[PDB]
Amino acid sequence: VGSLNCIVAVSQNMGIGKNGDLPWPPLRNEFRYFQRMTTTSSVEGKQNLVIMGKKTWFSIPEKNRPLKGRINLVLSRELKEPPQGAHFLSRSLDDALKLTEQPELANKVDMVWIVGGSSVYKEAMNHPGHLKLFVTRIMQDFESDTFFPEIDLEKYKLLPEYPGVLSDVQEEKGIKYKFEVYEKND
Ligand SMILES: NC(=O)C1=CN([C@@H]2O[C@H](COP(=O)(O)OP(=O)(O)OC[C@H]3O[C@@H](n4cnc5c(N)ncnc54)[C@H](OP(=O)(O)O)[C@@H]3O)[C@@H](O)[C@H]2O)C=CC1
Ligand SMILES: CN(Cc1coc2nc(N)nc(N)c12)c1ccc(C(=O)N[C@@H](CCC(=O)O)C(=O)O)cc1
Repeated sequence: VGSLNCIVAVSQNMGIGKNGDLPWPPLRNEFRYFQRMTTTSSVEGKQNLVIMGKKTWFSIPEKNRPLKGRINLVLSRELKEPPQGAHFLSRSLDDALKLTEQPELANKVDMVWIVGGSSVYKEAMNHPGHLKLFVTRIMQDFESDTFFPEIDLEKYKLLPEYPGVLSDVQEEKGIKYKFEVYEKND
């Protein structure tokens, strides 16, 4: 209905995951920021939809599943029904966005958030239209097995600031990271 956005936390070597989990120790305010951005709707009586791939879903502790206050959609071609806790299942990202325009959800969803994995990001990314990427830069290297695709600076502009997103360097468990927002329209 509203805006299509991606949200990712990536290490300096572009890593987003390792053996089913994050490559760094848990960062509690990085998690807090993920939840405040995905859960806040810009219009009353609306909710945000969060789209993820099957291993992203299973990477979330079972006790926080489904993500609360959000419409949880799982992307999968192998699954027959949404996994336990999930609200929706689609076989592709267009089917997922085609569903948004179904009276079902059409008067219900403000913003649409893509939360992972790389294949989903790679795809939302080349998709046409207005897109924003919310990138948390974890400023160090971490052994990964899964990476974020390359941001094309000829298409995405790094914004100088964005309301509700801290512009300075954060630090936790001794890891420094900073929050960035990029925008596209093509
Ligand atoms: N740090 C961060 O910001 C993030 C970290 N992570 C971490 O990264 C990893 C998850 O990674 P990734 O491996 O990339 O996993 P995904 O979560 O993207 O899983 C891939 C599965 O999802 C389904 N799928 C994905 N894209 C599509 C599509 N376009 N159409 C239909 N089905 C699709 C397929 O399921 P099937 O095989 O069933 O068809 C595919 O096997 C974990 O390590 C997780 O903890 C994850 C996201 C964000
Ligand atoms: C592997 N993922 C992806 C993920 C982790 O961190 C991120 N950070 C950003 N910026 N982007 C992402 N896409 C993620 C996730 C794992 C677990 C939860 C999770 O438990 N979320 C609770 C967190 C609540 C809390 O931590 O207190 C929630 O309500 O969102 C979310 C995402």
